[PDB]
This record gives sequence, structure tokens and C-alpha cells, in this order.
Amino acid sequence: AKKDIGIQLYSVRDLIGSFGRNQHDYKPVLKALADMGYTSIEAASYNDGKFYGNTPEEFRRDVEAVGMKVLSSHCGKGLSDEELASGDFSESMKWWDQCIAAHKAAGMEYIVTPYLPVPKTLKEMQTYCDYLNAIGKKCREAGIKYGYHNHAHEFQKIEDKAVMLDYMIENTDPENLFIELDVYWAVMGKASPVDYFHKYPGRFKMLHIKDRREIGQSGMVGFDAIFENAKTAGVENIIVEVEQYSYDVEKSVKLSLDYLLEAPFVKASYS
Amino acid sequence: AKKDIGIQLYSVRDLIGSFGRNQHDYKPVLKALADMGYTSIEAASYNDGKFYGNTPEEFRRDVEAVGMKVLSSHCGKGLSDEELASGDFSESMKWWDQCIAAHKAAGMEYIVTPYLPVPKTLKEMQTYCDYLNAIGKKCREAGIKYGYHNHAHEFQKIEDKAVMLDYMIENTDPENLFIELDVYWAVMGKASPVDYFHKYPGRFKMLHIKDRREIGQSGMVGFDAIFENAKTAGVENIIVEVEQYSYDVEKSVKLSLDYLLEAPFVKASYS
Ligand SMILES: [Co+2]
Ligand SMILES: [Co+2]
Repeated sequence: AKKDIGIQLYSVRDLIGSFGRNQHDYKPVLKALADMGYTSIEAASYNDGKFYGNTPEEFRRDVEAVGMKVLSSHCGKGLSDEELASGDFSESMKWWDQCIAAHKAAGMEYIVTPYLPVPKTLKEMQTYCDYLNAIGKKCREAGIKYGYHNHAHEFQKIEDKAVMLDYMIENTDPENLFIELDVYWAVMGKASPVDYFHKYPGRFKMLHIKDRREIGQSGMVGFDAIFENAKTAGVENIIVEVEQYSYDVEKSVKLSLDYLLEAPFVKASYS
Repeated sequence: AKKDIGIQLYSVRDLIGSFGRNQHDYKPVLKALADMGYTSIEAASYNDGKFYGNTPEEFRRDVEAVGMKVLSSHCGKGLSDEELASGDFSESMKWWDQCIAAHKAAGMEYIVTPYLPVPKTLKEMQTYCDYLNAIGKKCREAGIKYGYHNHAHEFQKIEDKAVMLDYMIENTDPENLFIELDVYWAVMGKASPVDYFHKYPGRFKMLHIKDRREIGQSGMVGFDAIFENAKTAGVENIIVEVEQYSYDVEKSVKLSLDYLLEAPFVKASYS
């Protein structure tokens, strides 16, 4: 494999189906992704110490057997209304110990929260920032880097004062939280990926390489510019994500990889 | 000059001033642009049969004197509320006669209207299409291609039924109206330039190559994909536009050109 490129498994969710007893039969897709040349995965199916209904140990064996790294995972635990109003998120913090230990057992380097809604107030946003720091701190102590993945909504303002993502970056410690920047959703939020990189150097330790459909197809994403600035950003790993397709899913995710493999501005490794 | 690339003079608006009661002292900037390697200009100052306050003939001599073609111009008479309510745009047509005659005298190959607002109703939008068709027919008769230039707003729906730009394209004869698509604002309007190219092949006879600031800096525009699909689009000429600047204006506009000169997917010519 010429370059280290990750695949988010959410991209292949249609290709994971029940076979006999198995309700999450991901092994055939994992082989297909490895054959294409993907070198790592990011999971999108965590629940109560398990990945795709499997032990972290078995999931990790499955990924490693096709020669890919268990790099990262999307999961999270939002605060209740009461936690958010009180400031007291000790209950939610209990969830994180099991999650962190399972992620570690699956050999994960990163844990990423995929989604938080826009808070109604800066106060609520700040409580979220405290939670994020507490999570990130527990992760770091266990040897895992915790991050946050955007869509488009985080470029909205809270209370017409602060942009959500900006507030989040500014009010979390760099060692507790990096941003897994989705460059497509950033653009969809009228944000410049490169300007974000320059405003917050080192905070973007992974990218979600996403486009409307196949990567580099739409005209909506300046991958050249993005990759040119990956060093300012602090990029360690890149993860392809494809949720809409011009072809069968495998072909779409394959063509998406090929764009990156053939692009001279994508280095063989960022880590 | 390796490649045929034009510049929208609005990009250098700050560098044209009243000096010695030349209300618009554009000659110094014209030379700077030529020296950069721009091969053609699109004007943005038309009034009462003059460009930048000068005769079409003198304006053309000045642009040609530095070795640049007078390719295109931004001008328009927007419909009055009365005209829109009447549905009758007949009073505006006298203005267009002079306009078109002036443009032809200036050497222009294209005239483009830079702005129409989102109308409240589809009935109003149809009046706009009627108007655009009429202008375009007159232009065609005089040997000039007539076009419409978009910002982001045209991607909005009218009456929650039709996207404005889509309606315009569908309800105007291709021979009367092409779209000078601004790829930046298309992206800002959440539109895929390439998907637009494939939906309406041949209608994009010119592109505005725009970014947030310098062309190819932001990460918000997939120029690779756009240029890859230029033939489907129907691109005949490309025109740089820069309205915001990381540097002094001439440097920003120069670096913009350099991006396209160095980019392999930008051909030497689209004629
Ligand atoms: Co994503
Ligand atoms: Co423009």
C-alpha cells in the first residue's frame, strides 16, 4: 500500500448485513477494503464494551487479519438535560471508563465523538467543554487521543456571539481534545478548512476526507489546498468517508481511495 | 503567456481611482495585469455607452495596447418593481440597444448580467426569464453572447418550489443565455459545480474562477474536478475574480493567476 489512508466503516454500512446468526457480518467488507488498499479503519458501531456486537478483542483480530490497523472509533454519550442544567456530569463520566478500556482493548489510537447539537447558550456550551476536557483527560491517561468530529452545524453561532466549533477549540485543552475535521461539512458550513488550520494550528490531528459523493468528484472541496496545509493543521491520519454514491458502494469507496493514491499532494504517511 | 486566462476588473476596483479628473484611472492597473500574464479582461463599469467613463473605442485601444483582449463585461438593467409587476420590460430594451452597440464597439465577445435578486414568486421569475431571453436575442442578433453571473443566492428556492438558477437555465433558450458560473459562490450555495455541469451540459460557456481570497488557497473549491469536467460544461473562457485579499491586491491577483498557470488540469485555451 503506497499511502496510509483510513476508511470510516459508516461508508460501508450498507455492505454490513446479517449472515446466518451473525447480525453484523463486517468481515467480507473488511477484506474488500484491505484489497482496495485502505490501511486502517474507523469504527462506527460501539455499544456497551462491544464493536459491531463483538468483543474488542475479536473485532481487533478481524481487522488485523486483513492487514489493517484499528485506528479510531466514533462514539459518545451526550449529557442529559439535568446534567447540562446542573453542571454535574458525574453520571455520564462513569460510561467513559468502560468505553475507554474497550477502545484500548481493540487497539484504538483515537476516540472521536461524532456529533453534538448546537447548545442554546454559551453556558451550556461551556458545560460541554468541561465534559469534553474530562473525557479527553481520562482518554489521555489511558493512552488514547480524544477528538470531536464536526458536521456543518458547528459553524453556527451560539447566542449570536461565538461560533460553536471555535468556542469548543478555544475552551478545551489541546492534549484533551483534537478536532477530526470533516472538510466537506466545513465547506457546507461556509468555513475555510485552510483558514481554520491557520487559526488553530496543531488542533486537527485527523481529517475526514469527505466530498458530496466520491472524493475529488464534486468540485466542492479543495483537497490540494487542504493537504498543502496539513502540517500547520497537525494532521496525523486521514480517514475517507463516503455516504452518498455514484456507483456501487465498493466502487465508490475504491475510486475515492484512488483519487488520494494518485494525488501528489497526499503524502504516504502523516503519523 | 502560457495560458488564456482573463481577469474581472472588479477584482482590482480598489486600484482604479479618480486621478487628474480621469474619474477612473484604469490604465496603470491594466498594464500590471498584462505584465502578470492575464490575456483578457472582463469589465465592470458600463454606463451610457461608455466604459470606465471612456468611449468604447478608447477603452478598447487601452486594453489592446497592453496586449489584452476585451473579452467580456458585467452590466445590467435590473427590472424595476413596476416592470416586474407589469410583467412588461419593454422600456428597459432601449437601454440595451445602446449597451449592446457600445459593447460590440469595444470588441466584446460576451455581455453578462452580474446580479438579479431572488424574486418572491415563480411568476416574477418567469418575467425575468422573458427579459433575459429578450436581451439575449438582441445580443445574438448583434453577434454578442449574453450570459448571467451567479452569487450564492440563486441556489435558494422560489416559493419553496424551484431553485432560481435551475429555473433560469430551464426557461431560457441556450442561444440567448449562458451561465458564467462562479464556482466559489456555487459551493457557498451548497451546489456541486460538476453536478451542475452534467445537469445542464454546454450552458457554462465561461467560469468565474473565484475562491474566498487567492485562487486555490482556501480548501473550499475543487478546481481539479471543475477543470476535469470543463468540456461537459461548455467552457470557452475562464476569468479570475478576487474580491478579498490575503495580501496587497496585485499580489493576490498575481498569485491567483500563478495557481492556474502551474495547475496541469487548466489547459492553455478553451476556445
Ligand atoms: Co465525516
Ligand atoms: Co464572480
